[PDB]
Amino acid sequence: MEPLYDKNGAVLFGEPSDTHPQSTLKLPHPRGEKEVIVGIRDLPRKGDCRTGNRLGPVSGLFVKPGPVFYQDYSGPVYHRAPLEQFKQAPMCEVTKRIGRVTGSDGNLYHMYVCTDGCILVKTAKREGQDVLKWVYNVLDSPIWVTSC
Ligand SMILES: [Cl-]
Repeated sequence: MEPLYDKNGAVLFGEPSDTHPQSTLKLPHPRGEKEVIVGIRDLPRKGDCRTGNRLGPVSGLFVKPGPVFYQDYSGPVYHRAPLEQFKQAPMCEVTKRIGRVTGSDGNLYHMYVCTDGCILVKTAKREGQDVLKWVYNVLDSPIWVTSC
């Protein structure tokens, strides 16, 4: 199973791994002043990092299936997409491009929200060429997609 990380950046089980250098998640980075849910129409911006915004503090963008988006989050999170909980699927009609996420396989993925509310990833380059949807979330925890 892909590990979770606490807001001090320590692995809560298993062994820790680094993010792909080209991921939109840049570590180390603070987070977890507050858990702040946001709507997809109110996804945060880069310049919210220091000030926060109207809705509260901002460490970046987090997402889990539902879809549920957060601009900050205090509990355990994934730093890489837990691919054991994804399944192969055709490209969807995408509604939003949300960042570049490291897969639990070490590869870079483009991450999208689909019209059907699914979170989908597509491999960024190389032999890979894979499209997968996030279908299970047994630890009910988001991916940290981007850090501000
Ligand atoms: Cl997993």
